[PDB]
Amino acid sequence: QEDVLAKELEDVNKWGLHVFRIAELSGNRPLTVIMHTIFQERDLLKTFKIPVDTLITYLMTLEDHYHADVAYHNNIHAADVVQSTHVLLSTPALEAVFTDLEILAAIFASAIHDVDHPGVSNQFLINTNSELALMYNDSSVLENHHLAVGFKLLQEENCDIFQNLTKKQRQSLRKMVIDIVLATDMSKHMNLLADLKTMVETKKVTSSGVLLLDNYSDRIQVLQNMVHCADLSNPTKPLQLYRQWTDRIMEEFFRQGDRERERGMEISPMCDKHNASVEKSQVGFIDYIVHPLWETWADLVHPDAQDILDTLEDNREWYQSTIP
Ligand SMILES: CCn1c(=O)c2c(c3ccc(C)nc31)O[C@@](C)(CCO)C[C@H]2C=C(C)C
Ligand SMILES: [Mg+2]
Ligand SMILES: [Zn+2]
Repeated sequence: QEDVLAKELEDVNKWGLHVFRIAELSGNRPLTVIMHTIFQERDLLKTFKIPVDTLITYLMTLEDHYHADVAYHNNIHAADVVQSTHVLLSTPALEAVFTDLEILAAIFASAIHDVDHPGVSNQFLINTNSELALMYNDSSVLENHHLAVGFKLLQEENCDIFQNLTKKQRQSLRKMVIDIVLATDMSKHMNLLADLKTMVETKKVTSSGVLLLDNYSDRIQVLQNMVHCADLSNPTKPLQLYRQWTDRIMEEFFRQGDRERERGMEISPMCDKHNASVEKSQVGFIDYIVHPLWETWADLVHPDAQDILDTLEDNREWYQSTIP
């Protein structure tokens, strides 16, 4: 069985790795095994002197703090975003662009970006006067919490995977991870996309064709939209993967809508299981969010992402075709 798992983990560089099998094959440890595999693939343990037992211990603690009883925002989603970010980092148009520390930041940020998600939206947490919303003053409530939890777990026993980074290295990594995870809040998406469009329109490259990033502002914005793309990459995956993601997000949305209905609150969009159009919501999701973003990212790394954009447009047509 580890033989099969080890074979499925050979695909870790491929879009459309079957992350759900890896979840089953790994005993519901997709985040640990995929993270461990990717760190070995990128030689990160050696570059940053990460003891392997420390890495495993942190990853398993971190994975434990995703909710097994939340349908979408769980450790499988975390593993999938880690692995999608890992592929996006390897695109030819970005070769030698980012430092090891920046690569570490983006992969780490992807691993922690939804930890301890309770399965309800920011607006729900605000409207129900939750402790989370009270702590974080209604601003990117979930995303601030994911960060706090992700960094806090580094202090548990034998969990500081960054123990051998220099002081300046940790400082920079910490700031970069915060900037990246706060960018996963959808309230930031329009401004993020506008900057990405502006960068594409004014795009600069080097002699060897690779993207040229002069300054922190441009470098972090690319890493922010990269992880954001990976977060919104479900409709770009092979359809049998996409559809299982759609099942999971809709079940989590419906359960929030049930709570909203129990409390006499207005039901959030797409959360009313008695008035839901799964298919229409996926088409609108693609048309108004995912395709605008992925089309702009494809422009940035053209033509590296042509196949991923083709898949997204095929999946959009397929969900559209299923509207009665
Ligand atoms: C049902 C359609 N749908 C969404 O509406 C949303 C998705 C999402 C993810 C996967 C699939 C398949 N569908 C999704 O992800 C979010 C929650 C992840 C990042 O916060 C973005 C949320 C989008 C909003 C609220 C405009
Ligand atoms: Mg999130
Ligand atoms: Zn997410």
